[PDB]
Amino acid sequence: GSSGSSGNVRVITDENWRELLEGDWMIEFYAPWCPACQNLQPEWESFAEWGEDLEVNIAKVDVTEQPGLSGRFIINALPTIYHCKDGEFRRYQGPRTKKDFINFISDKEWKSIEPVSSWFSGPSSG
Repeated sequence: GSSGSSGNVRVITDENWRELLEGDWMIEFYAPWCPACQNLQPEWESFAEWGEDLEVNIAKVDVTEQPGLSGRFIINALPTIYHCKDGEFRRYQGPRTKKDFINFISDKEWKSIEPVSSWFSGPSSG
């Protein structure tokens, strides 16, 4: 299952999300109609390069084909990167540059970042 390696960047869907609740996962909400995104497009690709190398998965979400995910996180500003470590989500606070990224991972700088506690998807009480 998913043995082969297809594109360093994984494509998370309204169902794959679950996976994000396992191990480390780097997500980045981008948009095709958004200019800034076009600039990150490359910055992200270059990152995913050493991603798996530093023991960190990298995925990408589409705010045009995935209307659900967009809400599951309530993304208003873009682009926007989210660090998911064993369920613990942490908003990215950097220039979003290949270099920076590395540290954020290797230097686990994420530790010095306040996570988010607004995820209750799954066990619904109704």
